Amino acid sequence: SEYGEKHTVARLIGQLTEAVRRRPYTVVLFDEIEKAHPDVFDVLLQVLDEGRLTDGHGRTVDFRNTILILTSNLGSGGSAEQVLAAVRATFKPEFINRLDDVLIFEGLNPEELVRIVDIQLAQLGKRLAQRRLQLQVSLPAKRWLAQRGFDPVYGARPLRRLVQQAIGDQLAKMLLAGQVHDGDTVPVNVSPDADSL
Amino acid sequence: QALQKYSTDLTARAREGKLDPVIGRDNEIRRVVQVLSRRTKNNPVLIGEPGVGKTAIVEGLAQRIVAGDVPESLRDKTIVALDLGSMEFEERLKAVLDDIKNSAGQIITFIDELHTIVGMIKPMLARGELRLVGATTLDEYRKHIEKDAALERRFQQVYVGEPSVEDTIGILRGLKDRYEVHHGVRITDSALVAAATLSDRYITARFLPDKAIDLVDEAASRLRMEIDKEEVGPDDIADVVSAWTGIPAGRLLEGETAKLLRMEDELGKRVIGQKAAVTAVSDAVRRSRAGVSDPNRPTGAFMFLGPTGVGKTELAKALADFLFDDERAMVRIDMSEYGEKHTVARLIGQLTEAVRRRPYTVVLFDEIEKAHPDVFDVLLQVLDEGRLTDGHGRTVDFRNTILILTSNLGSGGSAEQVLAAVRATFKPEFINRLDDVLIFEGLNPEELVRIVDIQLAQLGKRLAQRRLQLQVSLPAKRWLAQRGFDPVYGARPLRRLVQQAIGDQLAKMLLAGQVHDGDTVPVNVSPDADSL
Repeated sequence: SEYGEKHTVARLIGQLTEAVRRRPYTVVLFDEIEKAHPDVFDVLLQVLDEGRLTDGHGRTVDFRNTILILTSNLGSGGSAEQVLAAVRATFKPEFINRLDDVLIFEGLNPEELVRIVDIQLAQLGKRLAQRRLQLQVSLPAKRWLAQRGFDPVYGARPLRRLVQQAIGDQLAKMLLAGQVHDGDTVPVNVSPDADSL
Repeated sequence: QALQKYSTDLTARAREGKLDPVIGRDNEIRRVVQVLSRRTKNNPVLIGEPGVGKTAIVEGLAQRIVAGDVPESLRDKTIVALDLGSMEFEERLKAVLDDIKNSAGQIITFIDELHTIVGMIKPMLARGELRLVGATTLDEYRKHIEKDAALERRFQQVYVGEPSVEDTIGILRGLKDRYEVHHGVRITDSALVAAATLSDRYITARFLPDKAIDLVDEAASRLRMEIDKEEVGPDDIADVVSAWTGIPAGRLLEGETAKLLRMEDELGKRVIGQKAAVTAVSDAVRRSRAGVSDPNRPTGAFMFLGPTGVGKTELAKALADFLFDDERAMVRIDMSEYGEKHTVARLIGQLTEAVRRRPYTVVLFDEIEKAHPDVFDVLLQVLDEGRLTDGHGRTVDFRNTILILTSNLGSGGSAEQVLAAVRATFKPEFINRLDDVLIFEGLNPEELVRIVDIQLAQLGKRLAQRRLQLQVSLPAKRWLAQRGFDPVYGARPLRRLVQQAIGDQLAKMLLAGQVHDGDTVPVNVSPDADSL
């Protein structure tokens, strides 16, 4: 996301090189490849389908058994081919050919959005392992958190702010003023609008 | 964290009550909350003529957020007002945008006066991440932003009207205490009504509430100068609105039943005779100030015609004299130029954007005969509805102006020779929409002496620089009447007779000696001409 100009090739040709030659098995990310100027793709072109590149010292580091992974956000809501034909704009066809199966993620279903709340509350339970502070969440609140998970433009990310606005605020106030100590159980209960304690 | 260094924080100032209370306008607040909470392209723009309150809406939104009357997914999202003056440059801007996007939409940015933003934010706007609220004037918008049509597709124009007195009286009662402390003077609430009432019919160039605060401020300053009467009052407000705009000269607070009681006789000091066509013009003003008028019609739309040289243009500049205290604040268009079918476009506009500023001016239409019968079609919904349109899509209301139409058709018809000639050019769907068609008569030599008195008083007031009084005897004063003759050309050849008799020999005797300042120059009847 930082390689907007044509001369940040040199920081990886290197930061990319001398992190593989030590242990040649690590998986490699590439986050938000849209913002790179189309010169970084030229460096990436012999990474694919050959596996080797060079540097100043003259060694050909072999990418023959790592799992490359590319992320993007192009289109972001194309019907069936609106998102696919937008890829053909920026990427030259000598780069789309060298890839494997281009995968499309879908959105999220409110049927498959309940269980994310289970994962998030299990995560917050494992965060409070220092205090041994178990917390009790009832099923009406556990489905109350799903219905504010809404508006499928922003994904499941506003749910992870919803949990910290509902539970975490009043818990963080009731944690450092008394009446909550180690080993206690803090149940949550559905007040007619918000979540009580 | 980088937004700490290149921004203010309106929410932090709102949380200690340091904002003036915003009263009114539920519709615009609900509209801003509606637009700001959609999925993509969620960034409104406030647009209106200046002074009507556009910063006040955003401060009211901040008050309503800190109070908490908003819906669920707008609660506790601070409004961080950005800058572009205080803000290597592209690195700094990318740091600001990265710091905004790093949050979870918890920040509402606020670029005030965003017409400077033209001189890399373009992909961020359309995706829907950074919420942006702005405020432009209506006429810097079409110069700086509408030139750059890739940007302006990503906004939502929220129009804001303007005017109103009833809330401004409350605003002025609220802010009364602050100026009494800085200038150590008391301010009386009797004057505080007048400083907003009287600042609407006179000062029609700026917009509202800020214009009605400068009067209180400058009146307090003048009173401090005089205290170098212990409080301000309704007189010094009038003193300020006289000394600025020179409005005091014309009229000087002339308005009340006592004026409108004497209007058939006050107007006679500049128009002589024509008595049956002043008792009708003097009636569409009295019935419109009593409250009997039809609330969807112009207050008077009447057409007077007749022969030439009668006083039909002098009348329509004399009833624009005590309403406005001047004689140049009227919409004087001349339809003697619209011979062809495509000069409609210069007024549809030159007619339009001279009313929408101050919607009270009297409108002339000189010599409507020469217009091709297509301009009458434009004029047809002016009458009996009061509104027309233009390119921008606004319906300007002519509901309380006094339309005036002049003509010269026939010019000497007996009783129906002049009236049936109107029926030739005008279609009957246009004669019906008018008020009482007035006919002027000619002039009588009995009522022609006093015009010479008016003309010589005018020439006396012209020589006020030289303090040069001139003495006119009664035999010469009736000698000028008898050359006023041949009732085809009206009283216009008399105003050449005066400049051929007096003005020639006076202009010769003025620049060669023997006439100086303060002297008296009498005229005396030589057996043919006028002597000195």
